[PDB]
Amino acid sequence: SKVTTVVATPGQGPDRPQEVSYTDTKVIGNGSFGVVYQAKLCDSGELVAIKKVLQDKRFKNRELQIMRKLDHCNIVRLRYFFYSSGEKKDEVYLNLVLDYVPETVYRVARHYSRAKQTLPVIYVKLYMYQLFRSLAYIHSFGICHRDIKPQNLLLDPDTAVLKLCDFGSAKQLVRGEPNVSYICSRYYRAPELIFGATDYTSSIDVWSAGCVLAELLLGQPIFPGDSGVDQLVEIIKVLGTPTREQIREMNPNYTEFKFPQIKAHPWTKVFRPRTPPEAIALCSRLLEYTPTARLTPLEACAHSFFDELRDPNVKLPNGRDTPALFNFTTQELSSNPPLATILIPPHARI
Amino acid sequence: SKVTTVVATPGQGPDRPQEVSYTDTKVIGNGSFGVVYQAKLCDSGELVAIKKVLQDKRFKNRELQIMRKLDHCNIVRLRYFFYSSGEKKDEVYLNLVLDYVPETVYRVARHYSRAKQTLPVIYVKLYMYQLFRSLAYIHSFGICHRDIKPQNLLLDPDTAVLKLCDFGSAKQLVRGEPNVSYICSRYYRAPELIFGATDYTSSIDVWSAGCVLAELLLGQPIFPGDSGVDQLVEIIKVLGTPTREQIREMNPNYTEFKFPQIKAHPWTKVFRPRTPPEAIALCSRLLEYTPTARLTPLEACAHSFFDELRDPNVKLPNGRDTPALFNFTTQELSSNPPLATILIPPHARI
Ligand SMILES: CN(C)CCNS(=O)(=O)c1ccc(-c2cnc(N)c(C(=O)Nc3cccnc3)n2)cc1
Ligand SMILES: CN(C)CCNS(=O)(=O)c1ccc(-c2cnc(N)c(C(=O)Nc3cccnc3)n2)cc1
Repeated sequence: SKVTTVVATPGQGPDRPQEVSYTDTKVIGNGSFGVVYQAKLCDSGELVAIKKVLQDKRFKNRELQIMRKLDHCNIVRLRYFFYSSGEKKDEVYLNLVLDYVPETVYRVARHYSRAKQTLPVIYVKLYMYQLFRSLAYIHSFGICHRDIKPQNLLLDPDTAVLKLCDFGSAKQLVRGEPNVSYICSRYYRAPELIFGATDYTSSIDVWSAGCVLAELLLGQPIFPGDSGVDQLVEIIKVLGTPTREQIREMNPNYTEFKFPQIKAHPWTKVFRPRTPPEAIALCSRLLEYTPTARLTPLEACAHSFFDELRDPNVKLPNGRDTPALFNFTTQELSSNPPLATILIPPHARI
Repeated sequence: SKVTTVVATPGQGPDRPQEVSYTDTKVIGNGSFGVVYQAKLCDSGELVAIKKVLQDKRFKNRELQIMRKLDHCNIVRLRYFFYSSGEKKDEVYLNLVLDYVPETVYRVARHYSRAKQTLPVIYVKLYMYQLFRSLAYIHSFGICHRDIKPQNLLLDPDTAVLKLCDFGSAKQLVRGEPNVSYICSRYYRAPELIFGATDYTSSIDVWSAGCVLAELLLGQPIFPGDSGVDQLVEIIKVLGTPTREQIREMNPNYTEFKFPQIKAHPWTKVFRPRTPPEAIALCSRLLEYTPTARLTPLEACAHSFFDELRDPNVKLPNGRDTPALFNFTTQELSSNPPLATILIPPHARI
């Protein structure tokens, strides 16, 4: 097969470029951003993803700068980066050599939905926990992903490892600095984003994660709608009409406009009868109008819904051990170090 | 079959209640708003649509108040209105008895798209012209539809009559009064809406109409995207990067935020080779960053793309005469009365 050799910079550590050789290059995705390839490293035979985006030399690539800082088991790792040609002349392309993870939460959920089944709760627990760890980690650096959705949640079917991907919308959120309200994908947008707030926090990712949890439990999106109005109607049907203070906490200059007076639908009535009560309690605490009232990612990890993952006898349905779940760092725990007493169970990491 | 008899108020004119009897009630639509039924009037056998929404005890229904003012050949007419008990116990439902039109632009476009064909240009001309007349009319009253999309464009397959429907998001726009930015459906949203402007005008409907025209010509949406960021990338790819003044005209709070520097894609290169040059010129004049630079609906009617509709020999492909096209009123011409010299062709005067 065709072998491509490049001089690429390691993603972490010292800027010491090395020759990287890869083969079996196939397109695995396309989008507004550019293209995503799968390749096999000639050396190790290990599969990698190559995200290729057009780069302007007027400014530094924001995604590259965020990726260079990150090293977590639930986040696709930046292995190398290099510059190349691709489809123009004077146009330079930035290439991100990342961990390759073969499946997505989107594809897995759709299999179950099409087969009229729900994903077993053990996988809902494993996937959601790993997502909350990835979020606790990036938020500890002040970084908000801003595009949390099932398509950006990669899965290894055999190990049950989940890796967050796509840092194309990610941004370090600084208090008092305004941010664009048009980030985040339909169905997963926090109500503050729908109301056009520019003063939002990292808690928008927590709302998005709650939408993913509810969807994995329901078999379909909890807040669908092709417009913000329809999305808000779906939110109001479950949460009840937001109070004037709740509206003020989301977007201050939107208190005058009115919505239909709907009484709060009991959360137990939202989900099928055999839904674990702890799964419902987690949703209600993630899916809050007031951004400051939502659980933080680290607190969501410590929630009772994830107690089975902390059991020394837990195994995957395929008989394998669960993946790494307790290798917390000081960085990851920084928002609330006492939580480590729940997070790292007695049997873990000796 | 089951016969329902109600005492309803006529949609226009004096409050002289009429006894309305209907049969063969079927659900034709379901949504965040409520239900839309199809029914057959007992005496004429004529089909009607019944839009059943919940009546808010606090205020008067905005959609009903707008519908009561409208009487146009390209707008679904409010024939009658009445109140009922409905599905939910002890609450009041408003029932809007409307003209029933059997097809939608959405369904027709999807039939051609699935068959790998494009809708013949004569229908693109007929549908778009009738949509621009409906918009010239509502805008003459200061009313903005705010949800222009192929699903809200009803069609009669035999007569080629188009009727605008769904006034659930419609609002009278008053200068200096702020409006919600979360109206309008994905793909059809004006860039000002994406940027979260609350000072937008009726020209948001003109942008939406341009998206419908481009889509009928392309066979697919022109600006797709599951997020505002992706939609903006698609807009920038065609229109080119917006200038700081263009950004200021859309939303002034967004002047500082930077987008990727893309040169404007020539409009002729976006559509298939045999696309009429006049169709492309119409798109470019509807799909402008600056809201005030977009053609008004009445000016869009007067565009050269619609010259074939003004031909005395024009016929539908099925051999029938084209539907009513030149019966302009003083109300609908009010924005620019001199345009009547183009709009009402010499043969229509005779
Ligand atoms: C079956 N066909 C259509 C190909 C496989 N498609 S898929 O949806 O199962 C899929 C797509 C992407 C990835 C994947 C793997 N590793 C990655 N690291 C990335 C990645 O970084 N994706 C990404 C997407 C958008 C923007 N930036 C990055 N994607 C895995 C499976
Ligand atoms: C799924 N199919 C087979 C059933 C519906 N047929 S359809 O989608 O082609 C369709 C839907 C609606 C209408 C129709 C007809 N007359 C109307 N007057 C309305 C109407 O007012 N619709 C509407 C929709 C949403 C909100 N408000 C009003 N709709 C016609 C065809």
